[PDB]
Amino acid sequence: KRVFTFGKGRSEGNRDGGKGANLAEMSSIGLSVPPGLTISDEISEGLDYVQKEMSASKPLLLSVRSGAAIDTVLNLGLNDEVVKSGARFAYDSYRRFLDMFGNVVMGIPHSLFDEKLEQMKIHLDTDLTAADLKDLVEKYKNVYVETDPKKQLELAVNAVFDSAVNIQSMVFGNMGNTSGTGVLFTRNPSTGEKKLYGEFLINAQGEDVVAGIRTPEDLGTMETCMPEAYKELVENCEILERHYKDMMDIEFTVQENRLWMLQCRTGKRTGKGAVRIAVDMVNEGLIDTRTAIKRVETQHLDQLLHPQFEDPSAYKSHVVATGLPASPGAAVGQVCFSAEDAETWHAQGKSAILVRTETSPEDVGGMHAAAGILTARGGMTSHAAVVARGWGKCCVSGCADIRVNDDMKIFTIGDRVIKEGDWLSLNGTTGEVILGKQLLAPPAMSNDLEIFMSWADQARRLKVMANADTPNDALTARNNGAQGIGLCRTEHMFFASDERIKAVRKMIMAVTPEQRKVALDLLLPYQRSDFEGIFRAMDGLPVTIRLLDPPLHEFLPDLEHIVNELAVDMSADEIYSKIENLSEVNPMLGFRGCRLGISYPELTEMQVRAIFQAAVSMTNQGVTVIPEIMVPLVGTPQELRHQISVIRGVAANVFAEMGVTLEYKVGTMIEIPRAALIAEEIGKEADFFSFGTNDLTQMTFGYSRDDVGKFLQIYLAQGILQHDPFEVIDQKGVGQLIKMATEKGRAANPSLKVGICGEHGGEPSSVAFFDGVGLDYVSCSPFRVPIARLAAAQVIV
Amino acid sequence: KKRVFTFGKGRSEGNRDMKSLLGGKGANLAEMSSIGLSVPPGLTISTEACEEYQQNGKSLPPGLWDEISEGLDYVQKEMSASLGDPSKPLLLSVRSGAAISMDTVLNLGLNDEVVAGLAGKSGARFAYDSYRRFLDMFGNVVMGIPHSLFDEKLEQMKAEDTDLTAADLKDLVEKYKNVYVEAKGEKFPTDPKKQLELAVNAVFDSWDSPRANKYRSINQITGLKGTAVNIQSMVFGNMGNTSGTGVLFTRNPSTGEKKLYGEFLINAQGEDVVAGIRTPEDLGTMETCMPEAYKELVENCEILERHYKDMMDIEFTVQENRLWMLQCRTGKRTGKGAVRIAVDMVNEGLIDTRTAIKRVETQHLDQLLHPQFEDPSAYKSHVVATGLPASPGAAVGQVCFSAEDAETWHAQGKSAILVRTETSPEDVGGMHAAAGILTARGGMTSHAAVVARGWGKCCVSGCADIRVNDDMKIFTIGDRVIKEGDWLSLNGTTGEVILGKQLLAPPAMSNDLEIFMSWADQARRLKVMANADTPNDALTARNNGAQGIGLCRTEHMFFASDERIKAVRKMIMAVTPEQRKVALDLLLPYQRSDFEGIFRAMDGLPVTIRLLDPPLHEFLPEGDLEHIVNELAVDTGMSADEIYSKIENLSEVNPMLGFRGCRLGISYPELTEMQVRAIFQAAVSMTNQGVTVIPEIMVPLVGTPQELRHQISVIRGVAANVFAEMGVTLEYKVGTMIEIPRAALIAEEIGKEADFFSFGTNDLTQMTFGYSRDDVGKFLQIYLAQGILQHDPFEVIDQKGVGQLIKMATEKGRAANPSLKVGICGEHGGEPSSVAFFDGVGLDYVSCSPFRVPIARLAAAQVIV
Ligand SMILES: [Mg+2]
Ligand SMILES: [Mg+2]
Repeated sequence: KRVFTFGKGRSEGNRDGGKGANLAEMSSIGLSVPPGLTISDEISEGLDYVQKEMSASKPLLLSVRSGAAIDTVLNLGLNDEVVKSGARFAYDSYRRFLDMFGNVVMGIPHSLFDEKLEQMKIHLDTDLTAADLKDLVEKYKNVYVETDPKKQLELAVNAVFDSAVNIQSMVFGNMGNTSGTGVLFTRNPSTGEKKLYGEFLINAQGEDVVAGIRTPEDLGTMETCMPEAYKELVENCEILERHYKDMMDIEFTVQENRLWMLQCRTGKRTGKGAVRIAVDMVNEGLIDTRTAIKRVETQHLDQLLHPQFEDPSAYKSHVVATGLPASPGAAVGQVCFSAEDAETWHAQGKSAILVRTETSPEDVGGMHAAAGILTARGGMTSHAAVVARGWGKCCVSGCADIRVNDDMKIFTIGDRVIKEGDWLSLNGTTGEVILGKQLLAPPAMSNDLEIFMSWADQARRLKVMANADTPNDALTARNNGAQGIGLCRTEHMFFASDERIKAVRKMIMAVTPEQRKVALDLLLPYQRSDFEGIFRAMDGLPVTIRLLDPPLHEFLPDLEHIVNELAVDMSADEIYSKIENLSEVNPMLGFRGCRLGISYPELTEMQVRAIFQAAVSMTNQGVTVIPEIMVPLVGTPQELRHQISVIRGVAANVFAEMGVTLEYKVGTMIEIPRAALIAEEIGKEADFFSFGTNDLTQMTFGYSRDDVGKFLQIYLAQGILQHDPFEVIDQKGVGQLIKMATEKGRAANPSLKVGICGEHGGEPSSVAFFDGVGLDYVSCSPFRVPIARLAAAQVIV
Repeated sequence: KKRVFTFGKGRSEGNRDMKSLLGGKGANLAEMSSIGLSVPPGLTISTEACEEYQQNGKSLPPGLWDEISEGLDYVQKEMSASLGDPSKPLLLSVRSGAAISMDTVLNLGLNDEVVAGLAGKSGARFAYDSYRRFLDMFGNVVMGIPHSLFDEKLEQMKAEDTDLTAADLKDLVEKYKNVYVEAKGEKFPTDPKKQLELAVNAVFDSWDSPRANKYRSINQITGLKGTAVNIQSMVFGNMGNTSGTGVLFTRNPSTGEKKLYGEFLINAQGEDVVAGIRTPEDLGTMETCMPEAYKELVENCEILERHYKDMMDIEFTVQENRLWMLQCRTGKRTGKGAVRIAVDMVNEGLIDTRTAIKRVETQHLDQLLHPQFEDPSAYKSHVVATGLPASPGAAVGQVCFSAEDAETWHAQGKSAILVRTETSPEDVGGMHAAAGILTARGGMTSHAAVVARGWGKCCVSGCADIRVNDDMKIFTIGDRVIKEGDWLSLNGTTGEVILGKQLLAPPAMSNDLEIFMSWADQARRLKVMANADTPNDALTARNNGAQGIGLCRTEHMFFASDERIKAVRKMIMAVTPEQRKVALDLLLPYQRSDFEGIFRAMDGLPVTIRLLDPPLHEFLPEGDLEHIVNELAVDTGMSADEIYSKIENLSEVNPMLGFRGCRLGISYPELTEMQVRAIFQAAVSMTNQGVTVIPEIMVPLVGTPQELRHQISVIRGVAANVFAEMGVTLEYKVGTMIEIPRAALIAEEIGKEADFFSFGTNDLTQMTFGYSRDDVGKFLQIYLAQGILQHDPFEVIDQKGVGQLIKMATEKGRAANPSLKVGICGEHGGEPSSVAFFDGVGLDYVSCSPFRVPIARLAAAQVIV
């Protein structure tokens, strides 16, 4: 009921205390596990089983060990009548029984005992005679005042149970040279090499190996001096790996050439090791590909996709702040306070860590040139984070304990000042901000990562598309495994040059239809060109381009300076009147999305023309183009229907003008709650849906993605929210709308395709949800594609 | 009888149940004749005849004309006139008619012989003009000659219309008759019988024509044989002494007095009174001149009301002492006349109360809820501009250009019309004191419109053709200058801006309105609560029939004085918890006081108070950032740097989705503690004064159960402290707004922890559509014009989308908490079409602003009966 025994060949419990379950199963596979008991009078009944199995209860020294699902007293049960095996060994164990019994159970500090040993000593403990231990025994006895086995255990069990319990027979590693204790991993936890990786200490007690007082030996010397025990250890290691089907971290004790197994748990491993060990164990036939896909956590894969620091622990004393892990990866460079200086420094070969209070669309140039980005404000889904995550570039955002003073070209963290040019390192996986130039780990030249991902690719049901707005980004996406473009944000296709920025600002500020017509035609080349490069890069793959959904305030550059730059790039009155007419109290719910293409169909005409102008031109250059055109911010069937009418109108003109007719698809964003509520009406008129879970989450919760920081931390602290809904998909709420739209849209159009291009498309827990809803694909930024690929597979296998 | 059915005074071969055999019109003529009306005699050729005409090779079936002749003998006999006889001419109209919707030829039977007789009875010019028009219409509708070709003869003659003699028209007639030969090659038929025959054939031919079949095949009119032909005697009121035309309402359309109300002209045609060539007279002059005809008119009017059970608007003609009923439709009426007539017809036993509730339109009722102008038509010559009807009602006062001067003038007894380009929250004081508000910029949802509509105060907004110059104390409409102090009148129902001091209608001795509303109250299922934030407004609400307060917006409870605004700004600008505590203590008295006044006004009724949901930017001073920081330091005492830093920390990109609602009370529970304390301190204080207090505390902008749970914990904590301190324990309820889509998606979880739901369809609609309620105007007009939206979703509830969430939350919450009460306090609560929807969903009540309560009351009743 309460006590669970285990011994040679027998085992009441199984692997399904944390140790009690492992000791039981490890004992049932026939290994030399010292017999013992596992508490959940009964300890007496079990003590009879452990007694008979050991032929002692003929002294029987015991040990008590604590063990939870998620300290140890050794050599208990020894008195003067208890003390066959050797005097030095006995008195040594006795002296250790007094120290460990008094520190763990009684409560006397170990310092008071080390004082007596230091006073007695000689230069080494191994030089002490048996008589010296006798004197040390008496000295330890005097420390108590300054005996019954049954009571020793009672007080030992009560003490261990203060903060389940395990009592086991004693195997002695302190009998002499042919005895000891050791630890190992069955394979290298850093590199994954299939070679025993551990230590061993002759003539010492359990934790003396790792205690550090003495220096352990290498396993290679155990093979030389103790071949019988090492021969059985090798066999036992391959035994444990063969049973659990995984690399192991074990504890073992040798008692006069008699190998005893004590503890064994699954080995914690690095990203490199997780993959190499997974790949090898597959080649070895040990595990199938299903299990292998489970053995590499998304955090493992994430480590192998970006640069890493050699040893995070080795710089803990240099961390000056901790922010949000906006985009994973390590970065090292010199402090910089402006995007302009980043591009300049990068052009010269200097690595720049861009540090700012906040990034604007103007800084996209310098953000791409910086090795890493550090921002004081903004969340994980902020603009800087998405762009950084898409580039696989290190970013630490929301560093609240930093104040930037761009005028004085310095930033402070409390009372410390870090000046421009000082070397700074960022850890985008942990958010740590470290002073100085820290070590990077070397990239893996492993073909293993490629092989492993091919298993996940062949295993996943979901396709993984990419969110890329430029030809170069689209190429990177395909290199990372993207099966197409799920979202090309057309509004984000004018950041490159002053030429492009001037064109957009001409369109935004346009007042007369003559002014707008000039701008839309001036934009046509940029769209057709940029759209052209993507089609060929994704040759043979679907490309979903979305109509403009601009943040009007974002395209704007003192009020006079703003108006000044616009006139350079119309009359002062036209600009002042237009700035007044464009300002919105809540632009996130204002004049954007398809509301823009509907009010001004000439704008949608240019884009659609530029798309087919590029599609036909590239098809004529041998490219297989599979284009899709998607409408943003739809809430009614009329909105989509209205825009589709324009698309097909341009389709007729384009195909006839160029003498080539292409098949194309037309679809809609599902990022408005209403769109999902009447999705059966939209499904009839749409070829595909793509959930925009950024806006949808915002509309469902009423959370302004910009201003949510005012209270998200309080909501998280008080259990109101279990996650940032902008990071982890809300299954109860947002997910209900997703299921609704998916089921409704497919019931109306069985050939409907359904995807997700919101930021949750790249979040593992959300990917598993999308797979459950039965979505056809997910779409995420380029450097998140491999994560979604593995996530899309782990939920399947 | 078989194919030809005669009708007219004393004759009715058909009946009302023959809409498909006769025409729709042919069936009405048959019914009007049976109920005893003075119908000019005529005959209806059935649709069977048309079908036989189509199946007989586009020729009149045998034996049909002899029936048409027998029916002609009736009309001739009844009228003592004959086709073609100039001594006693008979002229016919020919109207087509099917069973439902799908041209007329007048004065058929007219030729050179007949016209001479018509000239002897009606006048030479009139006879030859009618002959002219007949040639045109008959030549076009029956012969196929376009009117465009006839206008050539007239233009050519006029070269060598109302300024043309009769001798000229007799010649112009000759030109028209030549158009027959010069176009169709054949001659104008002079025999009346031949004209009719041709007219009948042309009607049956018009049935199977293209465009005509396109209308049926496109729309898909199931099961239609053909058109009937309605041939009716013409009748003239310009035939001398004993003739005339008139119009009337069977009751006064302005007052509802049961008394014929109309005009009458002796020896004139219907269009003669419209053109205004002569001035009509009172029906009394008819009772004197033609006592018999008038006596017959009184009997016809009594038949009309008896048959139609309503007041009627008619056209009648007296031809030679014989009264003829030509037209009649339900008479339009004012609100005052709508109610009185409805009440009188109930007392009269002519209709029951169920019908009466359907007769008074919500728009009728609204006229009686605000001041009115005595006679709108009488000031058309003074209208200088028209804006948007932001808030209905009349207003009259002297022009003023600042909210400050409005309060001053009001305090002195002067009626002030506040004129501005735009109102800001600073102007609430003067806007409340102004008789009416006029703004040059802004839409129906603009600041002036929202605030004015809530007060039931007249407002005309968006008057784009006015420019206000408050410095020079003038505003202009083109070249006209309207100076400060000039008398101006506003019509917030029509948007009219009228110069001068116009007359107001006298107050009503309206016991009828009270009686009528008691019928609607006894009929409606929904309760109607009120949205009021002040004691007076809550008192106003109850006087207007409110059964309680469905929503008291606490954020709207500090516009009254500088003291209160200074207090709020101290809370907003608070940095340290010590600063905030000081501010909250300054607010506690104002909250407790107002809650006492509200509770006392609603003695015995439920009062739902909502926790703060403030627009932070709204409480900040207007003007340039420098002036704001200066004014805040004065009110707060903080340094210029502290204020600049705080304003920066308060700014939000999208405040409507930002740090507001319950997110504020959760982050700062001391705020919720102050409010809740003020509530129960007031509840007990009023309870000790004999007031029955039924308080409810509502949480705003809830999207999760934890948010509501968190705040309820605070409510119950303060309730215990207050009750213990004051030695009195009151029962209270705690509930939530359902104005976030997620709240409805997981409403089963929130229902377990809420006593009531109140749908906030303003935010809910906004979140559902993604429409910024402020900035939606950027594109709403285009969406409405292009059929994208059928309505402004902020005005009419979106049943497919927002309504789906309402049904969801209502059903989920009640399944989780059977004792849950469900209401609606969004602006749709006062919109008739939305009220009917809420009744269908099974909501328990609607809540709307005070002066909209009577509207929701009537609406809640009209959807039931
Ligand atoms: Mg979006
Ligand atoms: Mg609200």
